[PDB]
Amino acid sequence: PKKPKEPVQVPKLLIKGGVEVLEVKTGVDAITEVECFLNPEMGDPDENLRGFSLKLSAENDFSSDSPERKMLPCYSTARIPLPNLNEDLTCGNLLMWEAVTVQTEVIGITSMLNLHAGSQKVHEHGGGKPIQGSNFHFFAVGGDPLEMQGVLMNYRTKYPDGTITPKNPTAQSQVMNTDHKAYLDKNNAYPVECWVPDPSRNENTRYFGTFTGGENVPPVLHVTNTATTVLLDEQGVGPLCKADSLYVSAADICGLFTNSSGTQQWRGLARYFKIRLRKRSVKNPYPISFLLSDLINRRTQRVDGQPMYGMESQVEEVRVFDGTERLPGDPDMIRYIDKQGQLQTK
Amino acid sequence: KPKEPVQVPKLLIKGGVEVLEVKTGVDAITEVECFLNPEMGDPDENLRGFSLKLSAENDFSSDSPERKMLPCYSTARIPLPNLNEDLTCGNLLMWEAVTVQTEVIGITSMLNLHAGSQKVHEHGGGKPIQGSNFHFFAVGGDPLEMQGVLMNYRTKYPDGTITPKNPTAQSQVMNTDHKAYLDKNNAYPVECWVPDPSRNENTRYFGTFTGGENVPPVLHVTNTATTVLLDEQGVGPLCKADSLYVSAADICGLFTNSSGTQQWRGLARYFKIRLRKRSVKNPYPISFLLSDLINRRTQRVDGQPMYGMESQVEEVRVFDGTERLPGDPDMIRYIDKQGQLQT
Amino acid sequence: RRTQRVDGQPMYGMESQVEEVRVFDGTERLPGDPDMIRYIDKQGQLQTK
Amino acid sequence: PKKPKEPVQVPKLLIKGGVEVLEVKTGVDAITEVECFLN
Ligand SMILES: [Ca+2]
Ligand SMILES: [Ca+2]
Repeated sequence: PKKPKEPVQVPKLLIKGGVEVLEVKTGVDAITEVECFLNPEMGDPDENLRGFSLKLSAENDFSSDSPERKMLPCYSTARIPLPNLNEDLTCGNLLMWEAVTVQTEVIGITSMLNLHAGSQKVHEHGGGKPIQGSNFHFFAVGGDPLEMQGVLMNYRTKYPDGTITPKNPTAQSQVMNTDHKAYLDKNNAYPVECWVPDPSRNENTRYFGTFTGGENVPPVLHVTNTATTVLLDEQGVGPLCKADSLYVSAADICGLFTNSSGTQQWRGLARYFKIRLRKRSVKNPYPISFLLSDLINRRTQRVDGQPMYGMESQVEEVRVFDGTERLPGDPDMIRYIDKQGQLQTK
Repeated sequence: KPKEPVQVPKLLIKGGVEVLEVKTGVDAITEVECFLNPEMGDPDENLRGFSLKLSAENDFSSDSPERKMLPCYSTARIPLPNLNEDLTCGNLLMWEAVTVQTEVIGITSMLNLHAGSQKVHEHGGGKPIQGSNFHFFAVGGDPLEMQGVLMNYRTKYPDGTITPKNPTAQSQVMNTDHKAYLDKNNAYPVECWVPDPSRNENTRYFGTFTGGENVPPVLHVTNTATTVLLDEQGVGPLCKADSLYVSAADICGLFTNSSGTQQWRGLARYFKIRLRKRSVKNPYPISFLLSDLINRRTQRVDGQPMYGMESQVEEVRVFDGTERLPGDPDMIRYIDKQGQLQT
Repeated sequence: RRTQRVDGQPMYGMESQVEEVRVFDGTERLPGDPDMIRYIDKQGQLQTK
Repeated sequence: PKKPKEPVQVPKLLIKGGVEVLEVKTGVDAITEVECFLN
């Protein structure tokens, strides 16, 4: 009979599955879609109370402030190992993965409608006080770890041992201080109150975040599977995965949970991620003399000689002779190249 | 001299749900209009759309809510016909939800301040409905696959509600072992189930949450809004089964009684879905009908596990083509999976 | 051998947090099954006992 | 099989550093990016 119209050519799914699926030898124009999540690291004050913090210390002195480790929300971070694009390119070309498109979402937003759960009674015969207060929703997707900046308040706070902090803070550390650069290289260590992502150094990641701080503000959360964030820059490239690794970071403080006794503690939710990848032809920016210099420096013996480089060097004169010239009248002449051209002092 | 009238797509038949079973042309557009009543708990027969009054300070150890208090998801299924007549092997011809146009019915009912609301101050009127609210809808060709995230995993739920099974402290956050579909009305409470951000490949769910102790419900009401259900490939939710699935959950705020006992308020939600006929590759050919026939006539074997977490298949080498002989039989694929990086 | 070693959340192994990986290669006529399920009976359901 | 394309032409980075790059003489069609802060 009458045949239907030909269906539109969609991309062909090869294999769906878990993380073991990435190993498939595909072609050049393959695209993968990694779907994952991150759990919030809110402090977890005992084994029964995951996702909350410990209760807040109310009024510490500004000089003798010493918080504890269980009441500090920290950043979440993770590395997704990607397989190598083992190819046979010419003239110093490669292939790397490119984070083209992220599609994120907070998992568990309607759980905040639980009002019969030890929350503070809202009025005389009311229900429970819902979760509200200062909230912070952050996510960062890139091919390198999240390079961040240590900016805090009250540099005289005595942090505990588990949390990694800005090293030797001064009064300058209560505003921008260039000495407090660090990476995000550890889950559940870097607290949110000390570490903002570095606006000067995240050349390979794409970090997005918003903050709203009040005594009682509404946590407004949208949930949708059609929103889509493009991770491309002005040149049309995304986060390139230098080492075959995809770095995913997040921080989702949703508000303060007020207990029945009137004692507040934080609340965090998970964060879905969906990164769309592809294979980018790049060039090798580095010469072959970086491969061979690393091979030699781990097979040749380390010699503790006399210093032949530095401020106490023992090499006195080096002269480079290339090409022929007419005989100059000054043998004790001095010759070099200043900025671009050959110069000749005396 | 005036011109001819413009070409408008010709209406054929208007009516109820029985218009669906009419066999039409292949280039036919169907606009189904329906609604969903809120399953807010309904504490007795004379009070619909409310919930029961809220319990206040049940601690985490001993927390047992009641059945009529928890607002649950609304869902329904719209029976669509089957469209092929002969085999026509290769391509098939399914429905496709192109455009939803939704709306909450009854938003000006919240102007009723002479009802059982609490007196707002010394001689004022009633206190309006405000507080935590959540407006949600989903349109797809599958039931709304959803993820179980709650707080207070030691909550003892009633028997009427279906909840995430065997919760741990990991269930107070994202736990992968709480997958379920939305195939039952008034049993999946909203405080336990968010729609699954990974597994809904055939629905289009839309939702806004707005917490807070007293925030205004802001509800627009318009018949010129239009939501496009197409993905980045240009296809809407295909109806695999001969059915269209419609889900919603409308919480509009807390109704404060004269005694002070707060209780929820929900409203209905309009749906206007455009359906066209799209030609797809047949997911159920003769070979599927063959293999499903021999499936049902084969003896069930309860043997040792060969799939899942406790699986006993160790290694599968799938290999098809030919290859020049490698210099590495166990060729490494990840340069560094576990991490032999610096510092 | 020069990248910073992060110690993050388990994105590999038994306790992995990657939920799903799709891999696409070429073009295909539009399937009528958007969750392209392969096993006609993976669990063993709808077999005769 | 199928070979991947050539890489995309991006603007060539020349020199990266602190304040001392704001002394270097550059070309006519040179595009600098000054990154700074104010306390
Ligand atoms: Ca920079
Ligand atoms: Ca998915």
